[PDB]
Amino acid sequence: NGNSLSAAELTCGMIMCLARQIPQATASMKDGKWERKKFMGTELNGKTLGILGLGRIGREVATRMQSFGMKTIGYDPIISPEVSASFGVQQLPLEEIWPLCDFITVHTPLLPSTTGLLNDNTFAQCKKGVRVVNCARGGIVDEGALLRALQSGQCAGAALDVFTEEPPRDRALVDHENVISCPHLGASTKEAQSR
Amino acid sequence: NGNSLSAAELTCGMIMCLARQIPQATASMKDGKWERKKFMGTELNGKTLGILGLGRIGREVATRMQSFGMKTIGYDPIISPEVSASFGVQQLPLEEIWPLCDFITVHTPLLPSTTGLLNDNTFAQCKKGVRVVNCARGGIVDEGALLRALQSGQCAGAALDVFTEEPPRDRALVDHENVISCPHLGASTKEAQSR
Ligand SMILES: COc1ccc(NC(C)=O)cc1Cl
Ligand SMILES: COc1ccc(NC(C)=O)cc1Cl
Repeated sequence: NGNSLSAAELTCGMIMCLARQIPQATASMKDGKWERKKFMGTELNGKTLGILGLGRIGREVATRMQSFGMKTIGYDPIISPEVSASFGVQQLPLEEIWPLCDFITVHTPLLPSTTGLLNDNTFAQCKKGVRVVNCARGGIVDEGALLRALQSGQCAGAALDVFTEEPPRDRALVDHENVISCPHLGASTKEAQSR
Repeated sequence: NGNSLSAAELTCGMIMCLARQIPQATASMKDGKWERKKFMGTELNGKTLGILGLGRIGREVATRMQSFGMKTIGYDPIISPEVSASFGVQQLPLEEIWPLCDFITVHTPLLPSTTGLLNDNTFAQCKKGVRVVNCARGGIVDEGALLRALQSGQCAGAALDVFTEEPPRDRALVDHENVISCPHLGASTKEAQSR
């Protein structure tokens, strides 16, 4: 709420970092390397962002990313399609979302209906090379399915602020070259903290 | 031109990385650490961004960062205040800009008049803790001055896509904990490349 904009801003940051591989490029530089061809990027303008959860944080993510020329589509079981239209998000059924997205970001609570929302089945419905963000709750994205998608190239990269266990005991995801991550920094701004 | 958006998008990524230290957090995580207090961030909303150079790239930066609630001010000796007003940037004299800015980004050519535009003299006029981006041309920001400002804390962080020498022979800046960097990735998208 107070921290809605902090979360939204981190999520936008992560989307940009996935598009241009800034964290990996920084590490490359700090290891004394100059690897231009290796970190060839993607432009956000004209790409489709899928937003799962169209509450406050999801809406703020949407309007920011609209300024980059992203097409914003999304899903929410409560919010009406005419309401979401009013902040620029085209609502569709979940099955329609997967195959259109170049980027997917999650903004839901952790519920039975949202645990493993992204899983082996839904990654198989995505465009090859999809990039995924989770700055919401650990477990919305099934961690084993994500790892398998990254290993096959079905998923070209992921950004994670949250994990099923924190700090994460399993290291496979964190350690993957196409994964960027933070130690649950979503609310961690001076402004969010000091009301 | 074709690559204007690619550059503007990298710039905005770098601003978000400075605000939340995403590259440093990723490196922390990959080294098996979980360092939440270390990577306490700043919210962009309400902060002032100074844009030096209000051509196509600077303007695209401005409208993206306006969506985050940044106040956008800037300087350009050639663009008229009425043109810049049309994309939401308050033009001011250079001497007025420095003290106001939480973030400064440069979007000029490399000319005698822009070489060391940010130097010991102009860092001294900045707000303590200013964060600086250069995704334009190596040398606009004086590299020794930038290093001195980082070491004193006058500058809280810097994002560099470009360097006076490429790759940079001097390593002090790259190696600093508060410097994020890329090997000149501004135009390196599939879209900029493949017209
Ligand atoms: C299955 O997807 C969902 C389930 C629940 C919510 N939101 C709340 C507050 O319950 C959002 C989504 Cl997208
Ligand atoms: C004194 O600073 C400048 C000098 C020149 C330019 N731009 C061009 C196109 O010449 C911009 C600045 Cl900010």
